[PDB]
Amino acid sequence: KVSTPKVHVYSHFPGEYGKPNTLICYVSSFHPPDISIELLKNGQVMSDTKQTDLAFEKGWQFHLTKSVAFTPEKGDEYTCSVRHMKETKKFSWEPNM
Repeated sequence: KVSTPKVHVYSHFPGEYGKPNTLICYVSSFHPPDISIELLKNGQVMSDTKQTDLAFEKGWQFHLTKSVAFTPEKGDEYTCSVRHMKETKKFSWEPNM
């Protein structure tokens, strides 16, 4: 009956400090299909994020993507927050710059 989300946080391009990029949180393979996602910078919810309409594939797979334009700088922390089944989990963007 229930499946926990598989979550990935990543940039579109290789991160380089001071360079404009896109931050992406991809969420997949969860049951039930009620979910919520936020992108966070330095612990505040980011504005101007974009979310895809929930996608359903092959009679079993749900997926959702949340994205935002960003520019990484030293000491900043970026996280994706995912709530499913009453639990919120946080996933950090961990590049090696």
